[PDB]
Amino acid sequence: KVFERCELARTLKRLGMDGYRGISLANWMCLAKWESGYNTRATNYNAGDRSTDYGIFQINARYWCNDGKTPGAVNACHLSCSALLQDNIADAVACAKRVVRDPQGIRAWVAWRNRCQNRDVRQYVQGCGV
Repeated sequence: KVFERCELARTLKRLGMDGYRGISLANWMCLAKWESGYNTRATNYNAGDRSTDYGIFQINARYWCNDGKTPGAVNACHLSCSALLQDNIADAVACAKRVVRDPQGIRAWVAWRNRCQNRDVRQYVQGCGV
């Protein structure tokens, strides 16, 4: 499922993402935008280390979910990576919350640093009623 911007903004707010571990809703929106373009079925194989990124937040199978094929991987979110490809983003969100509970926080995703950090990210939530 490819979410429309404001539809996603409202969904994330309802799932309690706004301000989670100090991360504003607009940062989560900027992250989803650059990681997958708000697409829940997006998957990306990283040939260099044999890991795959899954879903809307492109969560890495090496640490967060289990797909069985990633070498020396853990499943910190205790989910099958398949769960991160559903239209219903409840599991992807619960797992993203787990990722930011780590010391790096939102910085865990390099795309956030490159395209969201220290930028005016208001645009992602403007007009969405959140």
